[PDB]
Amino acid sequence: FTSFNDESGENAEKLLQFKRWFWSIVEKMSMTERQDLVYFWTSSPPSITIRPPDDQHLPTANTCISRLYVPLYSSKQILKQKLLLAIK
Repeated sequence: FTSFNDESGENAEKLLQFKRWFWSIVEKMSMTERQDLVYFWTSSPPSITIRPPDDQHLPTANTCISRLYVPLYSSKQILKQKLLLAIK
């Protein structure tokens, strides 16, 4: 039920690819990682804004509205790394 807001400036094939990468990573998360993710995103134990690409910046959240911000990373590996690093 999560909606995406495209604020990335990037092309549709890149956006679609990134969306696939993201859900793939979330699918493979452990129960502890998923709990850490939901807490990070929502502050409880709907949407994602995809920002322009920046491989040195971590994902952040506006928890008041349950909005995760994630830069459109250049690889699946970088996405996984920075998402796991952000939520822990």
